[PDB]
Amino acid sequence: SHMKIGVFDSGVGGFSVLKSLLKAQIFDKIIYYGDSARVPYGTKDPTTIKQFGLEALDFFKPHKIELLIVACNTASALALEEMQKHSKIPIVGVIEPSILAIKQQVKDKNAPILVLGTKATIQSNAYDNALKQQGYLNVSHLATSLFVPLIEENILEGELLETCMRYYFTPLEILPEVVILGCTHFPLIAQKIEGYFMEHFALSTPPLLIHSGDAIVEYLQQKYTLKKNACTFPKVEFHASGDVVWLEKQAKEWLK
Amino acid sequence: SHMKIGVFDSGVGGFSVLKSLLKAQIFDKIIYYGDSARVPYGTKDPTTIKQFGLEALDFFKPHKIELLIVACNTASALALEEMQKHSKIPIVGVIEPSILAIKQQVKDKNAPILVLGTKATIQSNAYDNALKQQGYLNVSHLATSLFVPLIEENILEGELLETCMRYYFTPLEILPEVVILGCTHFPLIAQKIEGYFMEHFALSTPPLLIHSGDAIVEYLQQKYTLKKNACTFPKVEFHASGDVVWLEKQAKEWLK
Ligand SMILES: N[C@H](CCC(=O)O)C(=O)O
Ligand SMILES: N[C@H](CCC(=O)O)C(=O)O
Repeated sequence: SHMKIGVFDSGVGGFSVLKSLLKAQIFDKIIYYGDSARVPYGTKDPTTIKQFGLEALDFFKPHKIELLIVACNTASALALEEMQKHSKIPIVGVIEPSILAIKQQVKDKNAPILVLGTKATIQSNAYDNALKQQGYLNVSHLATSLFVPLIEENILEGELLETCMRYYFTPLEILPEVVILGCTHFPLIAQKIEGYFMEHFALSTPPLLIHSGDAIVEYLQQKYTLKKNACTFPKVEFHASGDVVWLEKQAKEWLK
Repeated sequence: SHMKIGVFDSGVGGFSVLKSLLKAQIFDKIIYYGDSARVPYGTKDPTTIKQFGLEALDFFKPHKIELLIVACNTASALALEEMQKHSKIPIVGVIEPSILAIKQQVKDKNAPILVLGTKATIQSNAYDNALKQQGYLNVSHLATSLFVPLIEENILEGELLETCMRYYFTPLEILPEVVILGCTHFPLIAQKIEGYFMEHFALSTPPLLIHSGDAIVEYLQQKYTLKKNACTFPKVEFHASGDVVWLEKQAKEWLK
């Protein structure tokens, strides 16, 4: 409520986290920056992504933010440690809050958990390592790269999404009880992913989906003793490396 | 057989143009630069893309090249004019040579022509304007954005690509006689596009496809009086804004 906060993402996907933040009404001043000139990060190499993350700090320096949310799971997996080393404010990414959500919500440490993410996020084993450190023993991972461009084309239903889901999911050995939506974009197809598993494995109830935005809202509420529903008319500024009007038009859609 | 040339693309797609160049054996020194940290360009805005094009000129400054090939159809569509104004050496893009190839190969100016490209290339109407100025009266265009990420995942066949072509091609009202592959990536699915139009319309021969790389080779060979097969062992150098080892590994596959 007092704190001026930053939200960093590679592009418009971070609006899924911003939506979660706004719904909770916990912050009163939010500065969003999407690196839309250079998105996606997920298909790129660690060196490049780490440098992207440091350059994001340069963007926020003049804004005098008191906390930075790295809404991007890819930048969280690859760049967050380096950004924190070179940062006088707290930087909170979206991986660790989801590990806490799993701890709270998934007491069966042998439940089959499936981590979905970009190629860079999955190849970093960020989630697998943190989950193993907390005793989870039945952890699978799957890079679902094409979900990102599909979702940015607003293809959230239909034959093409069903065939893409089939393409990525048919090779899975284990049926998951928990799916980690380890990418900003994947909340927009959360019901379709749930519907995919109910349809094809005769489930009555879908696996549990972990939403990165909801988990970080929960963590920040606890960590900063934030009253929910306290900030009903926040100030939100949008910034981008690409065209800002384009990014603002997409914000209108993602935050609806 | 002596000019030091540069080839610029947003990433690895420009290897389809490099393939055409190498086969023609017309140049002896080629400096390839892919902006792999920021690819794709085609989903981004004109201001961003124009500036990307000028920054490519900066990359090439120490290389002191004599001709720049803009292999990227998106940069050619949006950035070429400004780059040419800001350059003392000739810059050749991949749109105008394709207009020449159509003039040469398509004498019926009422032949239905379909331009396929990125969202930005199509929105620019670069192809339509040039075709119309040459008297072609039956020009349609179609942005097929998702072909790019599919192709970069090496998905060049199978039901996902078939479903993606149906998604983009089913709404077509005109059956093309000629299809312009107005994107670096689309040569890799050229047969699949040909096959699609023969099946869903029973053709006994496919629409004619225009390949950007072959069209620029033919143009350069006439413009500079270059003797094919003169340079059997060219020096080819790869540069990238992302990890250049990753880019070089993709070259091996695209140039095969
Ligand atoms: N924001 C990225 C998805 C888009 C990208 O690859 O940059 C993530 O959360 O993984
Ligand atoms: N090189 C681009 C395709 C990839 C991109 O969008 O940057 C083109 O030829 O249009």
